[PDB]
Amino acid sequence: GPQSEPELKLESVVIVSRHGVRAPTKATQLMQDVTPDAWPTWPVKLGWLTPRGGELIAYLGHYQRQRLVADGLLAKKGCPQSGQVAIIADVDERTRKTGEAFAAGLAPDCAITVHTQADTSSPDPLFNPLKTGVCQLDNANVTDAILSRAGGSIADFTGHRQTAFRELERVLNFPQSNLCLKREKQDESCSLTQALPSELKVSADNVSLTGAVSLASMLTEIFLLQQAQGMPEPGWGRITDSHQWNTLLSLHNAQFYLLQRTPEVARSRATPLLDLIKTALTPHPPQKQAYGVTLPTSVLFIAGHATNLANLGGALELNWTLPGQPDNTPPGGELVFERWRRLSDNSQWIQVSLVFQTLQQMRDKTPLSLNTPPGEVKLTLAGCEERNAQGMCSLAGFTQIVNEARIPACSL
Ligand code: NI
Repeated sequence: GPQSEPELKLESVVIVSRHGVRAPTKATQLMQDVTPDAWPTWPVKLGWLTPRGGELIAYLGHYQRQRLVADGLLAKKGCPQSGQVAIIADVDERTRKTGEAFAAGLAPDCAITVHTQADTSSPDPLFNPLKTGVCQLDNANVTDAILSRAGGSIADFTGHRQTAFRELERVLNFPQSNLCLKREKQDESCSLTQALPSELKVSADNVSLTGAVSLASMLTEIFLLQQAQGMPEPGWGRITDSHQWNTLLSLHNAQFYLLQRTPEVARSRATPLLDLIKTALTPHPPQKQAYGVTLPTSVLFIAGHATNLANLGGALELNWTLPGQPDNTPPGGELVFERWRRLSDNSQWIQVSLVFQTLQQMRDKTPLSLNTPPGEVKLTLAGCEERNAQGMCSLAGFTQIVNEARIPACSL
């Protein structure tokens, strides 16, 4: 029967995805000391992707295949022709296995290659050029920029978020913790922000926060991973409604806003990824390039980290909050770049979106499909001056934004 008159044709898609659910990367004395309760153990070694984690990623891959078939970019049956789908992953187990899980869902039994750099025992500069010393952060500028975004000091920052820290204290049963019961001394109410003062540390290669701010960001992420993993009682059963989830994860999102979205950090850290993305999106005779991948092509899946998603958002002025997903940068969350050809005049356009499983979709292990899709937020490029009716940025305008956002000294 007669369907919607096609207005745009999908021509290429680049998905920058966070790795899936992975077991907490560290078990520290400080984590022991801020709660009287025992942290539940995990079925895999520290930092590794869990089997359920891979299954959640494979659901997104399945969904992406269905919708890309609907958009006419992939064939309904069969394996994608050689090179039509490419997968690049960071060197970590959790990212390589994420790449494999997405391929297993997108194109089961097609043995699509998950490419990495040659040495998997060393950091890949594409996913953070600061880490291998390709470039350095400007200490004065990063310090000023982050402190300003914090409200002027980290003390201002925590002071505005007392509600969330006390919610974290409740979930930990902090008052009955060793940090609290051993304090000096007994007549002062115990406070997480005050027992662990937080400072901003800026070095050439890294920015971090100490004390309660970074501890809170880690611990609230752990609760969310317990939830997504199907653990019986995340937060020892003390997280019972969605207001509580949002409140807790606000501490995690707030640290990412400071450390990973601040452009003075994000532009540098995202520069190699920016170049790769623009390479994949630009019409051009196909050519073997980074990782031995031929670009451009139909679908490129990049398996990285929440920081990468946050850095790109910061560099490109893309803002988002995810309905039903308390974590702004959730396991498996995808920043989705698409090149669309407008049929009326054959012009080229770039759309950006953020695709993600809701927390309940992870909790219930909900298989995804066209009738049960993941969540999805349409994004705008804040700096784009040439938009079409759908909010996309012209190819030329996207290229200028990337050329201004990137830092040449951080390129590969
Ligand atoms: Ni303030």
